[PDB]
Amino acid sequence: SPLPTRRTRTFSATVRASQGPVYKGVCKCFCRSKGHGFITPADGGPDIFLHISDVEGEYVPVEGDEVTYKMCSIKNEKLQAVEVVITHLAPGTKHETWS
Amino acid sequence: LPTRRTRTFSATVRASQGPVYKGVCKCFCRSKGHGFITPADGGPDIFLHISDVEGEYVPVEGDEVTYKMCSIPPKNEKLQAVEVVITHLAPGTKHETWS
Amino acid sequence: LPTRRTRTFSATVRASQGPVYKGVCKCFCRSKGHGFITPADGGPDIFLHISDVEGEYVPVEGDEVTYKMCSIKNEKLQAVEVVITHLAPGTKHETWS
Amino acid sequence: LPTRRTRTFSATVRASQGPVYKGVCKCFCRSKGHGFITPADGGPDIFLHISDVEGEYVPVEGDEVTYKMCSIPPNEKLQAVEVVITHLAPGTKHETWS
Repeated sequence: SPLPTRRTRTFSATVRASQGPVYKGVCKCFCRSKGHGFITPADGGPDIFLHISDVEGEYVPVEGDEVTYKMCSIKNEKLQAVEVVITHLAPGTKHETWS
Repeated sequence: LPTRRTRTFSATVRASQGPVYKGVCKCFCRSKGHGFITPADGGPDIFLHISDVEGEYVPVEGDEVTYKMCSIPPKNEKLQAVEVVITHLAPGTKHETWS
Repeated sequence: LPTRRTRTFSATVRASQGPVYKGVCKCFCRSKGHGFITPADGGPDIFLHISDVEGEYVPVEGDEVTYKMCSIKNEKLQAVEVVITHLAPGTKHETWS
Repeated sequence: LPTRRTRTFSATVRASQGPVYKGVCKCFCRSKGHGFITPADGGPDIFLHISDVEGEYVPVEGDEVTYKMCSIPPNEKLQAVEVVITHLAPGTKHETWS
């Protein structure tokens, strides 16, 4: 897919997203050097695509990290997460900040 | 003075969990990377950093915005706008994109 | 000596709007109406005034706590919106009455 | 009836643990030590005891506020705790305790 960054979300796309509900989920995947990953919804579902630009906080996300996010459709059905916050850090792994 | 990938784990957390406010962009210099939002309901203006702004448009004086609030540790001496969305375009200035 | 009905408008908003820290009640003399909290994560102790304590229990050395912070007119730190999360095992705990 | 000194240990934790809401001071009578907050989302006015107010100002109708929520035990009825005046109501005069 043409990568839907946060500096790229259309005006309305962004406003609609921000007005939706807040979801809980877990970080399944994330490659810092690629700029993306996925998030396994809580309340079960297809994994939501995750772009590095939509991430919030000093920390780089890691598999098993708990997250809250809003959804934003991409121009088909695919789903993206926006306004993404790490709620719980996964114990055991090393957690790293950007920089 | 802090940015998105700089904002401590929990500041990010508690901000995201707070209420949403409406304001108006009062300042913003892209060269410099910050501006100010005067809250609707008047009062003190809130500091605003470019990395905390979502969507494709660059904020401009007069833009309506929803945002969340959050303070600047360890001392919480000043407030800051986070999760900041342009909701209504300042009707008279012509607008650009980060591109 | 800032207290809750004395904290200025901006300080209150600004504290209420910062992170939530964990710590431990280092001491508390009720008759004096204050004490200290020690930050979890190490750091300088935090002034703790009685008016900022929320709940039926008087605080005791060892009580686990959460709080918001607020620099005091340069800066000392005060703890605000202060919650006892676990009671101190050794000691006996009183109520405010 | 419950106050910030009367609030059970347990109640206090959950209250603080829960979400933060926005609202507006519906009323408040300092003489009586209580008023109401109209929730912004929408819904029933939240009871508000004086003890739970932080800051130097006595609350005024139209003051805009954040707060966490609490339930009054036998529950049902709700209450507001950790109550911050985020925005001063512009029209009237604003006072302070004392």
